[PDB]
Amino acid sequence: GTSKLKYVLQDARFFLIKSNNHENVSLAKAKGVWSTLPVNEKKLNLAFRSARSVILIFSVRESGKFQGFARLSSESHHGSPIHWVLMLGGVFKIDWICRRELPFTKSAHLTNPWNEHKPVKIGRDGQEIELECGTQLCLLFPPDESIDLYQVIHKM
Repeated sequence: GTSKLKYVLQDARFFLIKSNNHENVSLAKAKGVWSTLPVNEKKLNLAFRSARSVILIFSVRESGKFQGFARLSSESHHGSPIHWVLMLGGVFKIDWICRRELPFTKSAHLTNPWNEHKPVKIGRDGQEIELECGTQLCLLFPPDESIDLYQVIHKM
């Protein structure tokens, strides 16, 4: 069902993450980690202290889709080097909530007030998505039956 998902998303903050290749999102899905440029790292660390959940919604450049979304489980920290394909800051630990794709064609009815009400697919890496738009976007994703949100709920 969708009840534990709605609980995790209650009063959450949402951020659009843009990756220039699939390899980096694949590594993030495998290792439960993300890294970003200092301007966004500072924003995400502030957000992590400020909200019950911070949700990263991933989109690979030119793919026409989102590739899933995840919850920050830590602030950034400086583990073994991650062989990202590229100045990069600390590593955030993340817990995936959905590893399934969502095509942009399915989110065309959602506009982001924090980016001039442009369609939510439009945005620079790190763009915040307002609460209502972000919640509706996450709920559009196909359910990911491989994930048990009981584990995620325990960390909040």
